[PDB]
Amino acid sequence: ASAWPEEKNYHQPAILNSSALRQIAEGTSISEMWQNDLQPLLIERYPGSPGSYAARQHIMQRIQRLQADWVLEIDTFLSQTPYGYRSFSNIISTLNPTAKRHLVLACHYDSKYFSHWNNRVFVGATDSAVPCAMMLELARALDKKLLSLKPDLSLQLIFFDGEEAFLHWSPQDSLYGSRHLAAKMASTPHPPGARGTSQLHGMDLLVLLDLIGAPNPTFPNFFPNSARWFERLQAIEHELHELGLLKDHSLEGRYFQNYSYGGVIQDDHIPFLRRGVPVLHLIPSPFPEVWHTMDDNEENLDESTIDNLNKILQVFVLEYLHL
Amino acid sequence: ASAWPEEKNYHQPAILNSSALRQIAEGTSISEMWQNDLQPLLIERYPGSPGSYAARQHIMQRIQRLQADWVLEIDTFLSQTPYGYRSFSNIISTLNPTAKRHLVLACHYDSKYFSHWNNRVFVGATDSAVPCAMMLELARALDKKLLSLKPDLSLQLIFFDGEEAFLHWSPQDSLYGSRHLAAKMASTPHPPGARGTSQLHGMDLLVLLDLIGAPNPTFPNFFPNSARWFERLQAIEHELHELGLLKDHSLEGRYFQNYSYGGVIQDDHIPFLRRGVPVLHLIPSPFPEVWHTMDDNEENLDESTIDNLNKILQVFVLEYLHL
Amino acid sequence: ASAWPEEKNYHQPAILNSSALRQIAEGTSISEMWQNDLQPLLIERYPGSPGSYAARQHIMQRIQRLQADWVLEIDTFLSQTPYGYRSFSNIISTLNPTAKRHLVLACHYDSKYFSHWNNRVFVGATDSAVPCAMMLELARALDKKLLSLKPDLSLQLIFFDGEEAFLHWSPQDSLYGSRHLAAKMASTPHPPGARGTSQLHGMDLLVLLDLIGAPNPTFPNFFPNSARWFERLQAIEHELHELGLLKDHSLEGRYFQNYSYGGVIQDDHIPFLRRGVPVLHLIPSPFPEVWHTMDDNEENLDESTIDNLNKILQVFVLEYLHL
Amino acid sequence: ASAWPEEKNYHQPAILNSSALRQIAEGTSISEMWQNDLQPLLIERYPGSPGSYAARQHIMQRIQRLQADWVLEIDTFLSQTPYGYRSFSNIISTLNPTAKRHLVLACHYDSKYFSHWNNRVFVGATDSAVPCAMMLELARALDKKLLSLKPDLSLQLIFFDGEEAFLHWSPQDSLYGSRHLAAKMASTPHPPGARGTSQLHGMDLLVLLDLIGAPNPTFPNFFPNSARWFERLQAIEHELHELGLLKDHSLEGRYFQNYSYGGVIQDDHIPFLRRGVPVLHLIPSPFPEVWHTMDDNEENLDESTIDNLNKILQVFVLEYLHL
Amino acid sequence: ASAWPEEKNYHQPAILNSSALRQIAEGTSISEMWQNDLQPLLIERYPGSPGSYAARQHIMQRIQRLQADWVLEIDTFLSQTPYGYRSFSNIISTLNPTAKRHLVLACHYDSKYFSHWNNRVFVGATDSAVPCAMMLELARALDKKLLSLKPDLSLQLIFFDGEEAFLHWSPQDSLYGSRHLAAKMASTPHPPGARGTSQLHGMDLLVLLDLIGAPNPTFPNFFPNSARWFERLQAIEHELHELGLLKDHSLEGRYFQNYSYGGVIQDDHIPFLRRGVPVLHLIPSPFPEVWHTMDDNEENLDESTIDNLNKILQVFVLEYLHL
Ligand SMILES: CC(=O)N1CC[C@@H](Oc2cccc3c2/C(=C/c2ccc4[nH]cnc4c2)C(=O)N3)C1
Ligand SMILES: CC(=O)N1CC[C@@H](Oc2cccc3c2/C(=C/c2ccc4[nH]cnc4c2)C(=O)N3)C1
Ligand SMILES: CC(=O)N1CC[C@@H](Oc2cccc3c2/C(=C/c2ccc4[nH]cnc4c2)C(=O)N3)C1
Ligand SMILES: CC(=O)N1CC[C@@H](Oc2cccc3c2/C(=C/c2ccc4[nH]cnc4c2)C(=O)N3)C1
Ligand SMILES: CC(=O)N1CC[C@@H](Oc2cccc3c2/C(=C/c2ccc4[nH]cnc4c2)C(=O)N3)C1
Ligand SMILES: CC(=O)N1CC[C@@H](Oc2cccc3c2/C(=C/c2ccc4[nH]cnc4c2)C(=O)N3)C1
Repeated sequence: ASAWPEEKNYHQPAILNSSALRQIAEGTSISEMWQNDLQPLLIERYPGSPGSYAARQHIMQRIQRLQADWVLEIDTFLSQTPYGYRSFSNIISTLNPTAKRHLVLACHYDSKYFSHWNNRVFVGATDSAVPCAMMLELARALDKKLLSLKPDLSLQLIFFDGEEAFLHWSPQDSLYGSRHLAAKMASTPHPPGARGTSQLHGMDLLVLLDLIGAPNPTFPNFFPNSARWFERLQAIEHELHELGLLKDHSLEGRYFQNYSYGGVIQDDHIPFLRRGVPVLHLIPSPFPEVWHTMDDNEENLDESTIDNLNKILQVFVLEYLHL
Repeated sequence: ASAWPEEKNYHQPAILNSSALRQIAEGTSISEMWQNDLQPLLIERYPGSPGSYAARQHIMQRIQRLQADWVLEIDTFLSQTPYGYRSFSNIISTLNPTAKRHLVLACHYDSKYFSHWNNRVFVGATDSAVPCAMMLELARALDKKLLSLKPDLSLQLIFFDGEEAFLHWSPQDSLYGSRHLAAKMASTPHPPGARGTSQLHGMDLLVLLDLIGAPNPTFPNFFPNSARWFERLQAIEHELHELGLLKDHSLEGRYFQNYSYGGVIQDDHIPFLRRGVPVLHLIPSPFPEVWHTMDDNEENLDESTIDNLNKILQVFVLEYLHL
Repeated sequence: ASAWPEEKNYHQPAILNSSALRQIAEGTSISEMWQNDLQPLLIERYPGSPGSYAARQHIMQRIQRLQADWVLEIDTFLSQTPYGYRSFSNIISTLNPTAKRHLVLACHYDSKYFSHWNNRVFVGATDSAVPCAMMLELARALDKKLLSLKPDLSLQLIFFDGEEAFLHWSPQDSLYGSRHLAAKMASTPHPPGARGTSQLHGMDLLVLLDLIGAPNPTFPNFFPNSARWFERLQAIEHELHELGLLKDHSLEGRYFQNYSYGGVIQDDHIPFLRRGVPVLHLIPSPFPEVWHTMDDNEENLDESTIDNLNKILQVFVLEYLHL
Repeated sequence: ASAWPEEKNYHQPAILNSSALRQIAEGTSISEMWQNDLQPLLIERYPGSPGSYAARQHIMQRIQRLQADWVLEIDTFLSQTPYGYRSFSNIISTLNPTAKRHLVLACHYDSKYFSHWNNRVFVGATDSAVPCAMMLELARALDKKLLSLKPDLSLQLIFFDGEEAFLHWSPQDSLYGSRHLAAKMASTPHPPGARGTSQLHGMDLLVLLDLIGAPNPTFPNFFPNSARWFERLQAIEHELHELGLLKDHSLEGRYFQNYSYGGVIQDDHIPFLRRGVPVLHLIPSPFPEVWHTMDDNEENLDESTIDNLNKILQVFVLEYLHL
Repeated sequence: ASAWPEEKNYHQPAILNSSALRQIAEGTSISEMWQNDLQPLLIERYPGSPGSYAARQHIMQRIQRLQADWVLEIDTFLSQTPYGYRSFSNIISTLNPTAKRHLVLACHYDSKYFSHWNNRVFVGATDSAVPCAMMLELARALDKKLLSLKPDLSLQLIFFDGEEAFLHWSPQDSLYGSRHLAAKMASTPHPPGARGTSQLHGMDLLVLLDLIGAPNPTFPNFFPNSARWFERLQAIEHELHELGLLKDHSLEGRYFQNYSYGGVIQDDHIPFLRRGVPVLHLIPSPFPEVWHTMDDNEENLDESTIDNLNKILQVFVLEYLHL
């Protein structure tokens, strides 16, 4: 158990400049996101459905066609549920799997099982297709900058499956994808041949996106081992603003407002947190008004707020990686 | 059973008049403390390190040298960890071991474990060297009125070991010391020969200090079985200020604000709280900015604040103990 | 990682010579042990009642009066049961506490509780009065041979409390005493100051006696890590017979029969097995006839078999201890 | 607490003389059982199937036509399974339910789910349709005597649903009906209005029949708390053969041989045994050659064996109840 | 669900003729085993020792040079131990991975970690160096016959790691390598693409070889869904004797004898058994004399007992696989 797993604790960012930041804002397109990356996912897609495979497919296509060398794996597994053994599949996409340290972005790509009602279907526009698209669009924008990876640090995306409960929310029935992936990663030497260090050691920070796409989001600072990273998002939000690069956005309505949170949301991060992974949980409090209703559709998304979180996060992420 | 162990539920304090308030203030020296109590604790001191031992025996010499008849104990023990079985030594110092009831104050004397970075070392000034000292200095400062214990009630201190995770925070890898001492008290009869009542029945209240020493702390009222004692820590801070006995202090920066908390903090009280001991958790929210970084050093400690908290705590203990 | 613990897997007895075997046979007096070692125990002695103390006392009075330097310990403690919390008191007797390693002979000194039926009172002469006696006597016998101890190893007795169950044999309501103590020793550095060796690594072997004193008994060989000590006991029952020291004893009616068993029996050894100590369980299969019936008394004990084990024992010991 | 829950270990059988033993043998018809109680049960009857329903009703019509005052009780419940929730229905037949104590005879009436193989259906003839019919036959053979039940003791028959696994014998896929009903009685005050005693304290003994029907069975002795009672079946087996009342039976090929066993057999007793119930577990070791094969049909039964066991059992039972 | 998971209750062997039974017995070489399959492996090889790697290296090399199209999987995982986190590596040799069902043979290729005592090093000869060799020979003896495999069924060999506890046998310390793969398998759908079936379904029977090399072993029949398959061992044994193709072989001391065991030995099957797999636990009972003692070496092995089992075994496998 060397010392590299503690570098995370001293990692510091490579702050960008007004000129770079300008380049970053102009290099992301919320409309190409909307059509190419997000509209394909707005379909029923609970675990094991045909939706799950169409969306699982859409995702890999969008990643497969970019220049950076993304090592997609599919992590199909079996688990009991209240309706019996079902088959889930997580999507992991790694740059430099051999890099010892990674920064991770993660969301969930299942949609909650619901029966149809008045012939509408639940599709989870904010829970969590926008997150999925955000991530996909971030690899698409930052592609040329992400070739530069050929500090030992790289980037992983993760699209978890079975996040949502099948029937009735509880530890036995939720977060099926993650730990799984947690427990699996916890028990896989890293780097290879390592002897005491798991892939979780190498997880520098896990940025979980969830419930994004409604208007007027407020993200809290949930955890102390990541507060400094949360503060970098505050600073980025503020700068992109002062340079004029955010859209319909005022500071009296920031997204990253410093406000500690009492309790804990259960979400895919809990399997990695209770293994001492640092988590930046970008889930808003309060949830959207359209949470878990058939109105979590596209009509009710805010394109401005997503373009904005996209700029911020893209920036966050290149400064993390010293790119 | 008996009726003695509900007495905690009715205990009123013996409130001090202005004139004693001024003596108590006069009577604690933050400069003494800093030099004689705290500075020696500012070393790398994790469980089973030499620092640990250094730190451990020092505590005891500061209690040994006082005139009150404190009864040290080293409850040394062994426990499994992510790096093997290791050894841990609590420290307990009681007045009147047979006194049925006891006001207990506690903190933690270990330091998290960190590799050395840029030749820098983690010493944990807030976490929890200062609270260790504050407790020493309380007993120095109060020695003479404590001697008055030759309501069957006396005073206990506890310096827990192993609070901190070795690798990654988790109910398996944390709170070693208290989880041990909690079970061991749940399992010890008291007073000797009683047949249905344990030491934990005679913890009237557990006052736990943690992460104290930084500028501008704010302490929530975490529990309701202990709220009314928080209200007393509030009426004490008030009156000591309204009398010009606090330094660099304004009421628009109170330490104890009547804000309740949502979630919960894992700390060395958990094992006593889910066993029905009342807790006054004096941990601030938010945490110090320097928490679990190398900057948690002496340079970054607010001496004015600590001195102010020394006075509040010393008053509290006396009005509880009817001294 | 020193290696003191593995010595127990290399330890070979100082097999005795027939001459010696005679003496030992002549040294134990089934009518003294009946006289005083045991008839005091034949009382109603469930944990907590008057009987329990008396018996506790009796046990001590009798070890105290032997010239070997026996260190006694009461380990009183509290635990939850189906009638509430109640108080229990183990009994540990050691020579050379420091004697890093140890051979341990355990039995249980309580009596199951029962109401008074017909006007009869349970007493558990086989469960486990006799095993107690048999250990006392073993002391009173080999006394002079023990004194030798001022490879380093010595002999500890143990007389667990509340093995029996207050209501329903259920893991929650049984073995109060061993369950406790195995946790306790499983967390106690041994020797003083060790950093990774608990008092259980110091148990070379545990010999537990239970349900002894009824006629024609058989003792299976349940545990591989301890056969070889079983074997030693076949031989020590063999030789001693073929030399006529054994009264009323035929080799078709052996005690230590070739006869592996399959399942486990739940007894005070479970706490110490789980954690990986070696055990020689001398409980018979099947149980005595009078089992948990008011007929478990003296009436029904066969003076001859007892003495005839009481002897195979006192040997086996001495052969363990190279004495 | 009260004293009556302890009656079960002092309770003695009223032995039957040579003439009463005839009157029991002469009192059951293996052919009336075969045709009227057992052939109706030789259908596919996994839980929820149409056979489960047909069986339930047969068992209740057979018991309804008897003169004695049976109380039937369909305790229908829901429980997770490897295919989702499925309903199960246990059948409980009870004499004098106020009666505080009860000897309890039980089997299972489901069949294991299989998929047709060779155009063959599993009907489980030993597993356990024959035990079911044994209990209806006794109910009949012994009616007039049971009708005497207008010590405080009576009898109950219990037919479990879903004993067997749906997919893989595993703690969570098995014993659906007895894990349930155990748990239920464990928490039903009995007698009514009581305050510390559960229906399970009323279980004097649980005689569980299972896997009966093949030829040449050997039943081992499983539980020291019931060996006295397994001895009483050995005796009955002996006497009935001494008197000529058993057919095709050699004291060589006895059924109740006193060869104790080692490990446990998972079956509808586990739920009741681990909650401290005394159990007589009539299940052969080894298991019929035809076990969980399609060949476990009526062709490979043995009429003489069942009739011989029918006569033992009825006798034991009657002796238990003093009739 | 499908039907093939059931195909295992219905499988029967392709029994061999006396003429064929002769070829096999000649087709094995007990010597070109010893010098080329077994000697390489008698080395300190506790998990992670440079022996482990050699062993793992050796095994692979040997299977690799065979004609059959075996697919080796090294499944290196990480797990917690009483010395911290160590890196295990299971060996998984398979024919026709797709082969939905598989008959599996398995042993454990680790050696228990012992210090060095009087300069002697524990190589475990019967535990389980020999087993692996048996398995390796077996695939060198039948290689030609296995090629036949390009009813849907083939062969898999599993050499576990980490069977042996590191300190003191216990749930948490033991079977590192099979606990882990059992679960890895219970959650991998099989065959690819499946929706509700786990690679453990595809496990027809697990034959576990453990503790094989002493003279005069007595293998009991532990489990009944395998008993039928145990009886195929008796009949092969018997038969190969009636033509004395064996050696030093009696019938007064055959290996597989009609003597059920009581309970269970903990070994690498538990993890599979408790998910309802079928096990042929070819572990003798009682264990060898040289068990967990430094004399489990090449000098207390019985060349002849092994060449025989090697023949019994090898046959059985052809009869299972209709070759
Ligand atoms: C304030 C808040 O929002 N939360 C939720 C997370 C939890 O704290 C942690 C989160 C991540 C890593 C952590 C800890 C944590 C908690 C903690 C609590 C008390 C402490 N006293 C001294 N160091 C101490 C450390 C620790 O040791 N490592 C409290
Ligand atoms: C507004 C707020 O602050 N909170 C705390 C957690 C959450 O808890 C719930 C409470 C009751 C029923 C629930 C859930 C809940 C939580 C949840 C958390 C994260 C999610 N991401 C996508 N769907 C997700 C669902 C869920 O699915 N069903 C609400
Ligand atoms: C509001 C809040 O912030 N919290 C956190 C602590 C928790 O409550 C307790 C803390 C300490 C001792 C306690 C209880 C507590 C809680 C409780 C909750 C609901 C109740 N309804 C009626 N009595 C009731 C009692 C209780 O009974 N004993 C509620
Ligand atoms: C399958 C098997 O081998 N066993 C052991 C006996 C039986 O255990 C019981 C079952 C039901 C009620 C029981 C007990 C039981 C066992 C027991 C074990 C050790 C004892 N030492 C002294 N009395 C003692 C009593 C007891 O006290 N009450 C299961
Ligand atoms: C050590 C020993 O004697 N054992 C091991 C467990 C036990 O039985 C099994 C072993 C492996 C798989 C099994 C079952 C098993 C047992 C069982 C017991 C009672 C039954 N009554 C009807 N079908 C019934 C099925 C079952 O369904 N699947 C025998
Ligand atoms: C089945 C049973 O009743 N028992 C009682 C003792 C226990 O065996 C042990 C006791 C102490 C330390 C031990 C082991 C033990 C047992 C065991 C079982 C299978 C084995 N195969 C190879 N070594 C193997 C070792 C082991 O590996 N380390 C087995």
